[PDB]
Amino acid sequence: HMPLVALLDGRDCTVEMPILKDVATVAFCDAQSTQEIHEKVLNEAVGALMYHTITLTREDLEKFKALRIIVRIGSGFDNIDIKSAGDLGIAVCNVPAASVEETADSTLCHILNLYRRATWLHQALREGTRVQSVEQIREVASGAARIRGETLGIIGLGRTGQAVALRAKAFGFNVLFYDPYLSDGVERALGLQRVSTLQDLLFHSDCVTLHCGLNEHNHHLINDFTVKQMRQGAFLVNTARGGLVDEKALAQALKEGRIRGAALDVHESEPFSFSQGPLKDAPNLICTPHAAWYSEQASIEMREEAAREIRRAITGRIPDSLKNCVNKDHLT
Amino acid sequence: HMPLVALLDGRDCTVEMPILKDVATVAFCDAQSTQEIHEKVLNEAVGALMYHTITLTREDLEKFKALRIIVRIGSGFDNIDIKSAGDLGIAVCNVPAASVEETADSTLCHILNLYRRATWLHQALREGTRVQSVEQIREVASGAARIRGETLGIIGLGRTGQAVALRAKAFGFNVLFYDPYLSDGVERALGLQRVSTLQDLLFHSDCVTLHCGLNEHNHHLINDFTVKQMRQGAFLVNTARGGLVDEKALAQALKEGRIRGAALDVHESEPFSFSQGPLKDAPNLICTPHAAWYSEQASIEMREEAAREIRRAITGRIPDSLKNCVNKDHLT
Ligand SMILES: Nc1ncnc2c1ncn2[C@@H]1O[C@H](COP(=O)(O)O)[C@@H](O)[C@H]1O
Ligand SMILES: Nc1ncnc2c1ncn2[C@@H]1O[C@H](COP(=O)(O)O)[C@@H](O)[C@H]1O
Ligand SMILES: [Ca+2]
Ligand SMILES: [Ca+2]
Ligand SMILES: [Cl-]
Ligand SMILES: [Cl-]
Ligand SMILES: [Cl-]
Ligand SMILES: [Cl-]
Ligand SMILES: [Cl-]
Ligand SMILES: [Cl-]
Repeated sequence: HMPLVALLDGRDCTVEMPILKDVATVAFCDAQSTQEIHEKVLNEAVGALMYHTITLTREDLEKFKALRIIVRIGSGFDNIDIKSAGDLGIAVCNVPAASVEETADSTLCHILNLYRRATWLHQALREGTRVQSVEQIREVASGAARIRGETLGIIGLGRTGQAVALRAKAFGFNVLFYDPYLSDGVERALGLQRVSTLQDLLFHSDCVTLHCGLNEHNHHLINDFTVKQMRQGAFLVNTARGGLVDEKALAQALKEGRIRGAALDVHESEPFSFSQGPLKDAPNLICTPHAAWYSEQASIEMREEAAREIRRAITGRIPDSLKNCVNKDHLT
Repeated sequence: HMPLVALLDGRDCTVEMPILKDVATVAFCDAQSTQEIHEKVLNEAVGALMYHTITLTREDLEKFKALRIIVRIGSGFDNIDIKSAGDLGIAVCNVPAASVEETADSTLCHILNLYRRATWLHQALREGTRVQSVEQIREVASGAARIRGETLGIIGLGRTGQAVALRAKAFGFNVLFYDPYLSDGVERALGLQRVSTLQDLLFHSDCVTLHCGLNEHNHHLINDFTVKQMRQGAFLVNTARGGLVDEKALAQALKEGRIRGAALDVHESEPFSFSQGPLKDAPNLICTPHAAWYSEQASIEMREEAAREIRRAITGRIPDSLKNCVNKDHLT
């Protein structure tokens, strides 16, 4: 028979089937954890596809007896211990290009929703507020600010971050970015301003947007300490990873007014709920259910790419034939 | 005594007082119609300031016995019969520059809210929807589309329209515009594509945004007939004037799905209410309470400019000293 490939945290395999039909047997688990995956998959699965709703620890990885390649249908892979996976001889890949501009457009929409209060204005109308006079327009829309001259601070000037910077300049934003891993001069190529420390970024930014990956060194990057370094009444946007922000510190900052508003597509604990979590009673909050990446074309694009990567690993040499393996250094 | 200047449809005069203290007596009416204005104002008012919530017909204008200048605190003046005002010897001015970029940023936010469904996703979370799996993310966010390659059609390429076009290009939009009054070649200067007829604009546009003024020739520009010329599942955005769209025709188009969604900051009858009007049961609708213009700096900027214009008219020669009079042709 063919090698077994399993969709860990999902059920739909329609897009991947035409690409893997003659290369592997495809099954799905629809499991939120390794405890929900049948022994057959853990015993015989040679490849694996997964999104962001299941975590793979070293303990989880050790339970796979034949897994040779994990392909994350998406850009982020913080939910996988790529180091231990490489130790166990498991290559890990991702799909980084499918949702770059989708996430940037969602970020700009979140930024504009804070500066223009469009979402809150709409919600006020749905709740029955009557805005007849100009005085009432100013009151209901109180907080909407002029964008030109404002400083947008970008943390992580990667593919998505660069797309955010290019769009932000079209609105008159003055864009700063902090990225301690980029080579010297990337700010000159894109006509941006760069700072060397996170504190400098937070000190000068009227609006801070996160576009870095979650790694072992930037967990709770926005914490009670760094939150005190942000400008009075600053904006916070996060379409990256919920693990980057201490919602406990963010919640208090919103209540006290030190942060005028926050737009979040990712949270420390998902799915997100307005009735649970540290943000239970936090005001001036816009939240989306981790959908900044999604478009019909982006969804199909990343699923087909991931399928081909699984194919290359089963019919080629690992990791030589892999196109987007993220743990070649750790791979044994 | 000094000449009397009256704030027709408002109450707050704090910003204008320091500019007019030694030039005119300032009073406010806070009236939605001429029927609520005291006889003293109609008899002695030499100047008048007004926003968009009161209409001035020829019948209304004839009731002023000493009015010599009307200054609209804003860009649009469709709520005034400038032709009859000029006939009666009444100069009419506006403030066109204060909210150009504010309105453009609100427009882009409305456009992004349609393509990214950020507002609807937020509202779904506030209503309690649980989005745990990727399949549920696609379902709840169903309709979010990739922006690059889409065609944004602009109706009216004025100051705001041009600002919208410049921003729209940063997202990968291919921008078309229809403006039968612009001189030949304005499309080359700004690197845009131009069409000659409204039908051509609607035929090619995936998203149609209105940025023209309401005049005697474009009332119900979007009607049951022209709505049938728009692409299947097109987007409609209106931060211009509610009188440009036939909400009856728009309502049915949304229900039948011929229009995938509409974002409206202006309506045929304001204040807008989700329980009254032709849009009572229309789906896929985003509405803001005529606040696309508002920012703290823009509000102060236009009020101070309008005050100086009233000053120039009282201490100078009409309409020679006026900076933004819009009816010099009709002025006797
Ligand atoms: N702690 C951090 N602070 C700022 N930027 C970071 C941090 N960690 C990673 N990055 C950057 O974030 C960017 C993300 O890349 P991309 O995968 O293209 O979105 C890269 O340029 C990284 O160097
Ligand atoms: N019916 C119409 N269709 C398209 N454009 C129009 C129409 N009426 C006026 N405009 C244009 O809309 C623009 C508005 O100018 P502005 O005052 O700068 O926003 C001007 O360029 C007008 O020529
Ligand atoms: Ca501020
Ligand atoms: Ca379409
Ligand atoms: Cl995902
Ligand atoms: Cl402001
Ligand atoms: Cl899909
Ligand atoms: Cl106004
Ligand atoms: Cl799409
Ligand atoms: Cl004001």
